[PDB]
Amino acid sequence: FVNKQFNYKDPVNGVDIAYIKIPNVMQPVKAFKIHNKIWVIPERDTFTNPEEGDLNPPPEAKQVPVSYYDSTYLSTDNEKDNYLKGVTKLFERIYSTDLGRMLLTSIVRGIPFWGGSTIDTELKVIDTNCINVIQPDGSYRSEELNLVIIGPSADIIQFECKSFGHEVLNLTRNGYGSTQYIRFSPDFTFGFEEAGKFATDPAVTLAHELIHAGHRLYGIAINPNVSFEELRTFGGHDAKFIDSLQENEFRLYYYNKFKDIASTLNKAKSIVGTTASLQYMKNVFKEKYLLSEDTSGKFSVDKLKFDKLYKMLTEIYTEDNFVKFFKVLNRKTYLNFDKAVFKINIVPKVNYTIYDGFNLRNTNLAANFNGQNTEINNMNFTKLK
Ligand SMILES: CC(C)[C@H](NC(=O)[C@H](Cc1ccccc1)NS(=O)(=O)c1cc(Cl)cc(Cl)c1)C(=O)NO
Ligand SMILES: [Zn+2]
Repeated sequence: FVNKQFNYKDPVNGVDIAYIKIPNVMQPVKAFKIHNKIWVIPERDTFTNPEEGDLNPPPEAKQVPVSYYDSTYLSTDNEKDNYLKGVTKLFERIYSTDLGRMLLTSIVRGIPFWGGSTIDTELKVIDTNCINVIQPDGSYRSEELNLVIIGPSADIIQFECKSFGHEVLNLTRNGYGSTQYIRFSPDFTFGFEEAGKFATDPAVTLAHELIHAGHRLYGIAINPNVSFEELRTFGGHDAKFIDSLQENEFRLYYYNKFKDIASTLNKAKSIVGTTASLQYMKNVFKEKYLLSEDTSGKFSVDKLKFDKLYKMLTEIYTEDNFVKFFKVLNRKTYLNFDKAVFKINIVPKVNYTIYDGFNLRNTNLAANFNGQNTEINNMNFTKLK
């Protein structure tokens, strides 16, 4: 999924390893392009939210076990290189699963829609769904991306999937899509129970955020106002509490949104940019929104292809269905007050590996998830404050 092994020292080439500028909407950061439309910034997130980078503890913080605040984490290149080697490992772990592979494939193909012109006859990029890659002469070159994995802000364990919005457009909830930024650290993990029993496999924590970007990438995210959205996303049993006629009500709201995309494309006459033709980008979305193309060359939304895509995105792609595939132990519900944050290093193949995570085959750890047990495997889990 990441073809070439990256080191943080590896020289910039302005193609994959580059100094880049986030929409603000400031200074350039080293960032790696581990796959089409996926970039990884080994820095703390002091960029996405105007001056939310004091990066130093609040007046009174939640402490154990919800908030962690080290002002120094992800400052050393040695940590940044371990980070990228961290995140690259969880992606391949995720890719090794038939379901993570389909998911990233769903993430990579989910190009944020080109709905950036006030006109309705013209395709135009929404610069918020783009980064600025610095070229040799200091100048910047807009690149389109779907996903950025950047490290956390002040609270190190406050992992989330956020996105830049619009003056009028809800980009995650109108079928269009929006570049997704995932705050994440594979150098820490949350302990749960069912004495302090076990510990979350960071691939599960990562897979959770990729579910979320997926929903937002395809514009079928549920308004934040437990959230319905997190409920769809963790899956399992607690995904029955959802009024099915609030699920019907949405599975129809994002069909009529997908039909309004198909309209916008059919009515498109011009397009903006040097990059790509009106026809290249119409096939691009005709590939995203699995549209259908009659002889005239007018897109329609197939109610059947849309229903499998919506099913795959919303109820096939779930934390719960991920722990099936990962043969791991995970909180069976979203209400298991993780009563610790642990220090970890999943990079070494003796610590943790793509195929079995912490629960190493041919070891004591492969049974009753003894790899995940904070007691048995005390080396790999050091409780913090
Ligand atoms: C880190 C990540 C897993 C994240 N979860 C949180 O923010 C939870 C919120 C929450 C609320 C209710 C139940 C479960 C989770 N924060 S937390 O994971 O730090 C947490 C939750 C609880 Cl209930 C207690 C504690 Cl001490 C910490 C998330 O899902 N991003 O998409
Ligand atoms: Zn969630």
